[PDB]
Amino acid sequence: GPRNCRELLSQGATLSGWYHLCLPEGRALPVFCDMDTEGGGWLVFQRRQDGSVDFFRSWSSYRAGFGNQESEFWLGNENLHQLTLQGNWELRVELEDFNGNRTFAHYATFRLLGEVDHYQLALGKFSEGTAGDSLSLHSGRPFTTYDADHDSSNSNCAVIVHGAWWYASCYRSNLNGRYAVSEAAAHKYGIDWASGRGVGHPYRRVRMMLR
Amino acid sequence: GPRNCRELLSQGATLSGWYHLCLPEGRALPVFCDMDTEGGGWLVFQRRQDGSVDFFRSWSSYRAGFGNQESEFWLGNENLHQLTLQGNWELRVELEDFNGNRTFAHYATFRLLGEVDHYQLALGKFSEGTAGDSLSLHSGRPFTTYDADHDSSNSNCAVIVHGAWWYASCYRSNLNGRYAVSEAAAHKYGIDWASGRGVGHPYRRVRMMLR
Amino acid sequence: GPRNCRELLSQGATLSGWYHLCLPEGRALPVFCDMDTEGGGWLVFQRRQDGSVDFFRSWSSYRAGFGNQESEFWLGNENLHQLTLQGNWELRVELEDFNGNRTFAHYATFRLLGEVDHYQLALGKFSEGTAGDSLSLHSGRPFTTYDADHDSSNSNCAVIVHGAWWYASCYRSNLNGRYAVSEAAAHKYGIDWASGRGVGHPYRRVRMMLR
Ligand SMILES: [Ca+2]
Ligand SMILES: [Ca+2]
Ligand SMILES: [Ca+2]
Repeated sequence: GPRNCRELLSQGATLSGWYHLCLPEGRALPVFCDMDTEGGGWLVFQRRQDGSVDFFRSWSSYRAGFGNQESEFWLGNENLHQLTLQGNWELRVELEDFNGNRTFAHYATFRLLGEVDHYQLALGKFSEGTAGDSLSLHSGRPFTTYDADHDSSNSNCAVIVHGAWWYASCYRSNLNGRYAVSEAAAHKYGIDWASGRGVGHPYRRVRMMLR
Repeated sequence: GPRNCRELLSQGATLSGWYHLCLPEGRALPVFCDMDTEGGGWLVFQRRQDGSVDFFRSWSSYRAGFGNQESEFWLGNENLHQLTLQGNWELRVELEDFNGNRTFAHYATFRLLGEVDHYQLALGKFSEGTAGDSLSLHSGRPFTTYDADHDSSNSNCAVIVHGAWWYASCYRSNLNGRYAVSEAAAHKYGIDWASGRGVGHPYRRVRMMLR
Repeated sequence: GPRNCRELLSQGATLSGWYHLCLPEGRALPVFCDMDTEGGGWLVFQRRQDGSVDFFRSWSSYRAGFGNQESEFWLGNENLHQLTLQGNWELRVELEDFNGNRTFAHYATFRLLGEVDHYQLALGKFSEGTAGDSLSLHSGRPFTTYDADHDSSNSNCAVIVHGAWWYASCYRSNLNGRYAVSEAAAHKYGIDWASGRGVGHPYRRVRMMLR
């Protein structure tokens, strides 16, 4: 089958939805392709919109992916590593506050290193975005989870901020953070983007996507 | 190798959802099959429900289709043309107002001619429906978008009414029109069925279905 | 094709949703796999919520399955019989009252006999469950619908209680029973589990699943 969402689109798959990709190692993977936004051809690998899915999960869970196709999910670190082995994939982050105001952030490339290197983030340069840049700090850093502490803190940031991310100590972004249904409900550390609304001021809806 | 939704149902696909058809041309086509309404086997080729998708699109977009399997879409004029080359597909239109009342219109056949003929509508007679007949006028007319005006107006109906359709000068129905959440938000030209709620009094939800 | 949901999970299908299984007879079957609950790998064959789907159906409807991938459904007695002829399927029932209290029941095995045997329930022992046992009484009984009365009563239990089930002199469980949006607007007989909330006190959400 197809290697990515751009190729599905070219062959006339014009509706956003769940499609199979054939990974380089010859394995099939269900992914959500956004065929509509910004030209289309985006592979959505993370999505937050209602708090129905628990994102405070272990190393194996984040490695393999988890969640619901109808709602919230993380595609999986190993899938992201395999997809990003070859090709150049731009990252688009989409964020929406409780007022429906949408902001964005675009990076030239996105790649994850392998499990041996703790799925370390290799991020390209920030090109444009109304949300601003809150991911560059995390470039070069290992992913850490509650049961796999690899950060640069003398504590475990996954536990501290209740998430999983390429933590330093701890973050400028935490998009896999704990869901809050409004503001009054907001956590001390939530689904935050520092240079957008700042730490402790979360978003209602989030997507991360590659093309 | 299934060619439509009734075929799928015959083979035991009894739950409404997204399936793949195979076009006579050798292309796989995700479609929504309604497997219950009036015996089931309906291919839904247009849906509106929340205003999340922009429907003011070019000739090319409408030709190839656009939208979101999870929400609102147009399956695409070339797809509809290829589906309807042979066989005779009945058309059912479903309409839901802001109160939640549902009305309907049924036509004996629905077929689109090729792109060479501007995806001209060929429509059978209205048979019955509580919505009334607001499509007959459009039978025998070419499709029109903002960048390809084939209508019977001195101006471009698609631009005037902000939609795409088999426009005359301009319409009795406009189901690809601009979304409105209420009818306080209603545009002068919206998602309209003239014999139902009238021009300028839109519907919250719409589907167009063949079989 | 894969034989069950745990085999899919095993192969990297970690997001809950609709996958195809391939039955002994080679017939591909769309099913919902829950890839999370109790470690994931559950095939959900029944789901109630909202009440958008009519569950008062014929023998042949229950045989074939009906409903909506998006919402409520019954997968099909014939499907279940086919799945369940090669063995070891634990049953898990999930119940949710009108505020959001979830209850459960587990049975070691679940199997449906063929049509000639009226899709008779063959149920293993009740292992544990906060909802208590309400299905042990229906084990060994034939399925019945309004147009096929096989029950242990001088009356027609499917019509009397407005559902379809392996009724005895009717039920200790009535999960395919009529939907109540609230109590307030409950039913003498509804989506009930006697050892739980009890007859006349329905649930809002329900799933029946196999692993
Ligand atoms: Ca640390
Ligand atoms: Ca004109
Ligand atoms: Ca009887």
